[PDB]
Amino acid sequence: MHSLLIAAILGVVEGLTEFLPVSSTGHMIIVGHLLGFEGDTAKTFEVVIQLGSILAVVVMFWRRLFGLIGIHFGRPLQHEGESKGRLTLIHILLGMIPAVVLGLLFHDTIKSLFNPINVMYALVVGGLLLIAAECLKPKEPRAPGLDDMTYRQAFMIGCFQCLALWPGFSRSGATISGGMLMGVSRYAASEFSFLLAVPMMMGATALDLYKSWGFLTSGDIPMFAVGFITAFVVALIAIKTFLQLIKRISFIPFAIYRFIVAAAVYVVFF
Ligand SMILES: CCCCCCCC/C=C\CCCCCCCC(=O)OC[C@H](O)CO
Ligand SMILES: CCCCCCCC/C=C\CCCCCCCC(=O)OC[C@H](O)CO
Ligand SMILES: CCCCCCCC/C=C\CCCCCCCC(=O)OC[C@H](O)CO
Ligand SMILES: CCCCCCCC/C=C\CCCCCCCC(=O)OC[C@H](O)CO
Ligand SMILES: CCCCCCCC/C=C\CCCCCCCC(=O)OC[C@H](O)CO
Ligand SMILES: CCCCCCCC/C=C\CCCCCCCC(=O)OC[C@H](O)CO
Repeated sequence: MHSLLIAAILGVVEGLTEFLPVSSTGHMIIVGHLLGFEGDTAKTFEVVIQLGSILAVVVMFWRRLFGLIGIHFGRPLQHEGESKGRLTLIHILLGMIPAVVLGLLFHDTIKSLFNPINVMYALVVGGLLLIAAECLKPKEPRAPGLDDMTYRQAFMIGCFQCLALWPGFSRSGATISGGMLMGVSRYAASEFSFLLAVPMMMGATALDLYKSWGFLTSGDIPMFAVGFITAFVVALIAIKTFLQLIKRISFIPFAIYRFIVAAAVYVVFF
């Protein structure tokens, strides 16, 4: 079926690009345009399949996330770091505060000024930031592992997450870049970005799904579902492959890829 095929394709796109630093939103406006799936219900279907990508992070970091909110299951938590420190909820809170504050003050201002030309610029500037992070990061990470991160790095990553309010910038791209610039290794900054994404995207999805509840009907449920679980499965593959890959390559190829996507935005919309 046309509808379910679209849901699977967009689910694959969402699951691949939500946690790679390449702007799921940038890919979604392109693919949704090439499939004819563009209206108000499409912009809420894409909010719903973002819950699928979240769930993949929740599943992969299950024991870590529950431990952060004070629920520890049996075996002690796997320690990832060179120090005796442990990532805490304060790290997560500090990483949330800046984008939460700026998001609440400017979310409506950003949404009403949406445009594919802005996503194109965000794809380029975000790619340039990734390049700058790779070029300017210290030779020796200050936080090689997730549990080595400081309140200060977490808060600075939180400040960089405000760049994600710019559509097309890639929440993951902004936070990993800011993390790398603060001396967090690629791997640990990627993990922290994914953990941070759980409260950020769950709050953002609940907010946009509430404001857009009027569009939905009973007939969208079968399509909204197939995209959810496609995004979930693909994100599960993507996160696991990305974390294995980012130990061996840099973000230079992702930054260059974003330049290609930005050109694709221009040729598809202009
Ligand atoms: C949904 C639209 C498509 C999804 C968008 C995908 C974005 C991928 C872009 C750039 C990644 C390039 C780097 C990843 C490719 C590396 C392949 C590889 O094999 O690198 C291993 C190397 O040998 C080291 O060990
Ligand atoms: C498509 C529209 C996109 C619009 C936005 C694009 C604007 C580009 C801005 C800056 C790029 C050039 C950056 C300048 C590079 C400086 C390099 C440097 O300073 O070198 C120091 C060196 O590392 C000492 O060791
Ligand atoms: C070769 C095939 C085509 C390749 C694409 C065309 C090349 C120019 C395109 C985009 C600008 C890339 C900007 C590169 C910025 C520096 C890259 C780099 O060497 O990173 C430094 C390193 O990580 C620390 O020393
Ligand atoms: C907030 C929005 C984001 C805006 C993003 C603008 C993009 C700037 C473009 C290129 C900068 C690249 C600078 C590269 C300078 C290289 C310096 C260097 O060589 O490294 C020094 C030292 O080794 C390090 O620890
Ligand atoms: C870490 C992972 C790095 C590896 C990188 C992942 C490689 C994924 C490659 C292709 C998937 C994209 C397939 C889905 C997009 C194609 C469908 C599409 O674009 O729809 C256009 C439509 O058909 C026109 O009418
Ligand atoms: C229509 C849309 C098409 C979009 C097209 C994309 C535009 C790419 C822009 C700038 C890339 C060049 C800026 C890279 C400059 C960084 C080089 C640098 O900073 O040097 C590395 C450092 O010295 C290491 O030691």
